[PDB]
Amino acid sequence: ESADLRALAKHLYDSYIKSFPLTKAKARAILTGKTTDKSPFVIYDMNSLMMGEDKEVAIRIFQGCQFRSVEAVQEITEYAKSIPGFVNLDLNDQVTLLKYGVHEIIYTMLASLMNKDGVLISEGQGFMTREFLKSLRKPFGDFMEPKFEFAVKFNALELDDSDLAIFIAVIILSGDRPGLLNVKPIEDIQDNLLQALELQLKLNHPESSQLFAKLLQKMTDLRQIVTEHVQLLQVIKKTETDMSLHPLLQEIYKDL
Amino acid sequence: ESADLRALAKHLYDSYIKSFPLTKAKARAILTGKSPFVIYDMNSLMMGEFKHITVAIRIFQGCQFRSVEAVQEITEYAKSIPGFVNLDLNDQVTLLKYGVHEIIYTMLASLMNKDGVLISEGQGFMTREFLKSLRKPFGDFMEPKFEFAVKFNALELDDSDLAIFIAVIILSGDRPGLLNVKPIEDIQDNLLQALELQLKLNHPESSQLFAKLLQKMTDLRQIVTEHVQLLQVILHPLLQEIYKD
Ligand SMILES: COc1ccc(C(=O)n2c(C)c(Cc3cccc(O[C@@H](C)C(=O)O)c3)c3cc(OC(F)(F)F)ccc32)cc1
Ligand SMILES: COc1ccc(C(=O)n2c(C)c(Cc3cccc(O[C@@H](C)C(=O)O)c3)c3cc(OC(F)(F)F)ccc32)cc1
Repeated sequence: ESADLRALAKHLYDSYIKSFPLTKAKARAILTGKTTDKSPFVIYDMNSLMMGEDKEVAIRIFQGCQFRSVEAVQEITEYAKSIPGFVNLDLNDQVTLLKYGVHEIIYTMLASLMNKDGVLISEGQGFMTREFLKSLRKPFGDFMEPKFEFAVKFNALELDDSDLAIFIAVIILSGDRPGLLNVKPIEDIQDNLLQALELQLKLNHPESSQLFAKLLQKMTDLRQIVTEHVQLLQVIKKTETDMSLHPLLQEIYKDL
Repeated sequence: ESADLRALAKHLYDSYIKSFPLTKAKARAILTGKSPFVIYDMNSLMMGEFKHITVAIRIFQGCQFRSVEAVQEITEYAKSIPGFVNLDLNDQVTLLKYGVHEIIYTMLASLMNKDGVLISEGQGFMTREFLKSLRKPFGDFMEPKFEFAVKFNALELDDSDLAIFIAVIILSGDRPGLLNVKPIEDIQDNLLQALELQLKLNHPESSQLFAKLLQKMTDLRQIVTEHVQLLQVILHPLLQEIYKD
């Protein structure tokens, strides 16, 4: 059995690497220096932002993240297909699982690109500071803060990509998502993912007491970030009527 | 050291039994025949017979009265948890402040089936349908608890399981304003260790029960958040003081 669970962990890590071009390991090598990777150009004010790119600031940056989210949903969707059992589920439920799982996964993986000071951008080529994001115009200045506050706590667990691979899989296969037709097949997959995760954390973090429990508890903070994020999008759509929002992102948010 | 975790487990069950008059075992007995007055509509409610009487408002007032009683039961229980009373007193207050609602909804689940909720120490039964039939926005007060309860109860936890789970909720190191997170997480790790051993022993046939129970903590925080937004509204002055939170 436990040999089977190591095989699952290995499968998931493999697909993760295949699906997500900027891993936590690459992110950390960029963020902390040095030699395997290269140093980011740092955006920290209106000056550096102009010198950095080679209509207005906050909205343009907002469209930037909006476009990254779309790529992220594309990568996540590719990864979900690799989770054993996922593609065999009722198609409606595949859609439901992705619809609800995707943003919880975006914020988990976004934490890999973050430290307390800011976030990696343009595939690790850039680094935008938390302060600069926080200084942005009235509604946009609030978008990233909750993600930074999560990242700081989440990053304290010291998870690596092989851990995150299984964790993200656990998130996607939640049998407690609204409007799931066949809850049981989903729960049977998740049960196995949870077993695999537990063994993986035991093995990878032997000195780390109750890391499994401490990680599942983080799923609480993920839910709150989603709620807050979609509230701000409501504000943006009514205040910026000329603002375009990607169809993929359109039908994900609609009917939380 | 798993004989010490069975000790902790037992200590916590012992205290829970002391602290909460209506146990899950007791409530399930009442709910599945082992007889309460039933409240299903306006006329059986009027006949039904409370300490809070000073329709939708009277029911909501009753729920708040009961919540205030429950806070003190939970406060008494928290004192039993090895290490809790040795915490900084501000942190004890913080842990209780943010944890009681989560525990109220957890424990309310023990008193609910999909059809209604035991009321008044199990002497009564208010139907789920009577509760949603109430005027807006009072008919939306209790439905999200029934949704959670039905899901939660499907875990089939017993009182000795819940005694440890509730302790785990109290000792959460992520409450805002905690001054000394270390001993709290130190205690909770112990309790999580005890909870895991309890569920392995009490439910050997359900593999990731531990995990599934911990995933229910997100459903709980969600519920508590939704509930406090419904409390946004948008009275006797002394009464209004008793029911601040
Ligand atoms: C698959 O999981 C993820 C994949 C990619 C990313 C990612 O690269 N992102 C980055 C660096 C960001 C941060 C960011 C900030 C400012 C501008 C950005 O656009 C450009 C410059 C870029 O990074 O390519 C990007 C990001 C934001 C996102 O929207 C949010 F979830 F926060 F609502 C979504 C993904 C984001 C995060 C999670
Ligand atoms: C220690 O945790 C608990 C202890 C007792 C109870 C409980 O008996 N309650 C019942 C049956 C109820 C359900 C109920 C419905 C209508 C009137 C009620 O008031 C009286 C009749 C009563 O429960 O004694 C009670 C209850 C509701 C509460 O407010 C709420 F959480 F829902 F916001 C709080 C506690 C409630 C719940 C949790």
